[PDB]
Amino acid sequence: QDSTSDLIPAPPLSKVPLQQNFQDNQFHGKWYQVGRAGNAAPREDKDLLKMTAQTYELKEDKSYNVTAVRFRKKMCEYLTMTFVPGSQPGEFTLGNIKSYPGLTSYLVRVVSTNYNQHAMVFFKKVQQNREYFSISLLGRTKELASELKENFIRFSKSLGLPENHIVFPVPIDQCIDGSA
Ligand SMILES: [Y+3]
Repeated sequence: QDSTSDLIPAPPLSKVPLQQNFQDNQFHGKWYQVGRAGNAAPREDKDLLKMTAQTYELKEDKSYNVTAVRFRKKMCEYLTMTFVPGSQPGEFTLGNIKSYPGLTSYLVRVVSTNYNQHAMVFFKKVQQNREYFSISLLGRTKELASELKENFIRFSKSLGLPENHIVFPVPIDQCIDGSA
């Protein structure tokens, strides 16, 4: 007993650049997820199209405590995960993976960034032995130059993803900034 799935395969990592000479101190702080792409099934619930935000807090041990917030079903929802430096600067694994049920593999790779406007970051993970990947386009503001968005689309297609697996969330006020 169980289940079936059909997923676009994760690309070979030779298709996924790594930011040269990654600077963890320059990367820390608040980012908006201005574009999202991945092999997971796109979801209908229109409320999910709202932009979310993340905070990368660099710790003394060089790990980040990463907090995301989204405005969902009238609530601010918060999720904090720990990113441990991986094999190469700009890569990370997941701290305390035993406490994520059904999650057996997790990898983060920063593809490119100029640290004070934008970033693209690649994620790959195995959740109930299905392989997912995603890419995020991060902005220091909630809006990004069109060319950055066009670059993000082309890079996502190059990894085998079609347009319908690529989205630009709608900016919002609730939760991701907070209060006047
Ligand atoms: Y996410």
